[PDB]
Amino acid sequence: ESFLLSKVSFVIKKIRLEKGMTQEDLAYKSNLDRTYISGIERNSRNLTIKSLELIMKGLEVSDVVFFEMLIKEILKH
Amino acid sequence: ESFLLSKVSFVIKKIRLEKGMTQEDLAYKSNLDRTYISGIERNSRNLTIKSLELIMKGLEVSDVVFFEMLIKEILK
Amino acid sequence: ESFLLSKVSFVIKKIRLEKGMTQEDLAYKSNLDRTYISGIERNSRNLTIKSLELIMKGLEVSDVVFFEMLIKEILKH
Amino acid sequence: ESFLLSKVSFVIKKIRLEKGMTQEDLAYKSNLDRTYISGIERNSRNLTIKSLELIMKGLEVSDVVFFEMLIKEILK
DNA sequence: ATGTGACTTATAGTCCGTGTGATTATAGTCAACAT
DNA sequence: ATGTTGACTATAATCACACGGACTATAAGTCACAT
Repeated sequence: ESFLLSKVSFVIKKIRLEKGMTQEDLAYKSNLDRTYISGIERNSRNLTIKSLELIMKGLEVSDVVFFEMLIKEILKH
Repeated sequence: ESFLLSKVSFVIKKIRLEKGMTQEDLAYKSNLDRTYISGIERNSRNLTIKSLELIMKGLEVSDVVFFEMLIKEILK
Repeated sequence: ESFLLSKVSFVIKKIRLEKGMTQEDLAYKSNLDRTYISGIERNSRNLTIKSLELIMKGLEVSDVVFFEMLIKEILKH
Repeated sequence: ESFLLSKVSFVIKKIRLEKGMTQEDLAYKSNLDRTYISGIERNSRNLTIKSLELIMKGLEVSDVVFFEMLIKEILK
């Protein structure tokens, strides 16, 4: 569907695994539904900047380093 | 409101201006509503990635250039 | 399958709803997985007395009270 | 160990005796292993409902009578 | 008769994830009128 | 030109649940040898 979305959803998962988190921890720490974290990674889903922020806080990661990894993923072949 | 959401909006407005675009024209170029655009720039909207993407295409700016800028703006 | 199991299964759910609990709450307080609580109610799984005991403690109900409702459900038409 | 588990077992042993059965015979009647039964009666086993059901069949006691008894036993 | 121990094998119970209908909050989109 | 106020309607986001596969702990079932 959307170019950027699958990149965002890819990076959320990448970080989540890097930090040895599971989906449902992240769902807690991000103060969003269990199934939403799944749905974001699983398919992609069209999240909101506010929701993205919540997830970033949950990944225990800064806006900045998130976007830095986002850029790197976009740039790949 | 949100810090990120504010910086996003600021960035959208910044790029629109360094390109000498009007809102009217930013909305024409991305096929969204001008009041919608207005709203974002006065930070009254919490856009989705999809929408953000349409706005980048309307600004004629790559995702990467946008985020490069968004990062810099984020750091005061 | 087993006669007693689906009865035990039924009564666990009945109580759980009577107390306005959700599976999530229950598996919570029973310190079992929410998958297992679902599994039990769903497909009448074959639990252990120890696990049943945990569920009773989770339902905030006593041995006695449970077995009294168990007897009732068995007796029904 | 568990409180319930001990009284299940106690009950199983109680009924086997009130009937005059040996373990050997409770095992035969319920098509289970004798050492299996001995284990339960010394309370070294944590039955599943299914197993309990087989032991009730062997004792020839309905679920209801078993639980009526277990309750009474439970209340000291 | 019953009670051990110790040793496989079935399965109970765990852990992480997928996929889904139904409801609620809210973004997406477009009016009217402002300046 | 841009701002703001309501609106309607799509959909983001929530909530309670089912379902699967893979792995770990342990109950199920059977030996040998006590007594």
